[PDB]
Amino acid sequence: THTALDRYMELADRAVRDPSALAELPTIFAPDATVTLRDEPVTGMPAIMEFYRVFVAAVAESKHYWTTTILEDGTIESHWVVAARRADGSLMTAAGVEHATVDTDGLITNLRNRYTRTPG
Amino acid sequence: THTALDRYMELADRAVRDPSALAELPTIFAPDATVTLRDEPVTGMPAIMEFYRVFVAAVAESKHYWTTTILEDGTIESHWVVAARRADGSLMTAAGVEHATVDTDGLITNLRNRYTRTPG
Ligand SMILES: CC(C)=CCC[C@@]1(C)Oc2ccc(C(=O)O)cc2C[C@@H]1O
Ligand SMILES: CC(C)=CCC[C@@]1(C)Oc2ccc(C(=O)O)cc2C[C@@H]1O
Repeated sequence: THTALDRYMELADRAVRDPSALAELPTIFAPDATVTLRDEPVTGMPAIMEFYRVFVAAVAESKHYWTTTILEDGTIESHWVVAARRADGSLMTAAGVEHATVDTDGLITNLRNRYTRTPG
Repeated sequence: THTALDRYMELADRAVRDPSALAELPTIFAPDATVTLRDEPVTGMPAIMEFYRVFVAAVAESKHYWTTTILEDGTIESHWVVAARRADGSLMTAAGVEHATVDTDGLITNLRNRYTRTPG
């Protein structure tokens, strides 16, 4: 599928290679969207772009796999996995589920993640 | 580095895409090598080829990252991570450390893995 959450997942690995790919974020998130990956919310495009710049700077190379469903209420859910080499040379894996609220244009207004395998 | 263990790790993902890449295994393992990935040893080229054929059949797509060191005694050690989509559509991650004995030609005579993150 190619929902905004799919487009977001696709971006993840691309932006690690090429961080200027993050200029695509306004085609994924509504402006004034809120994102909570672990514990802290980040709201609005400027803060969202900087949070993801910082995020992808800490990663040397990554690969994500995911599966996406649209729930009863129109919420989008994606189960995902990652493997990566961090910028410090350490290796990591993680796995989780992301839940997105979308607006009538299909862009994400609220993104939440819960880990089923914490990054390690 | 490009030890035989590196070439083994590099083959992993290529063979999931194209299983005929496993004809490269005789350039990685000594004939009569032993491999123990989890609990059961597989010995010799014919058995090793078949074990890996079955292994990569259960995987739709994967990505490994690894780091390799040559220990004091000449044993090769690689820390690795993987993310993958399995042939049943399930997602997985795992992480471990592989230790290889090599022979004088540099081919692996004995390969052993110990998971630090079991497949899940
Ligand atoms: C940078 C971007 C556009 C998307 C990130 C996707 C995403 C699934 O990837 C990771 C990777 C590691 C980690 C980690 O915590 O190291 C967390 C996530 C959740 C993110 O939403
Ligand atoms: C097929 C081949 C040539 C190499 C496999 C490498 C390797 C690191 O990859 C996995 C992946 C999953 C798993 C798993 O158990 O699902 C185990 C391993 C150990 C293997 O040695």
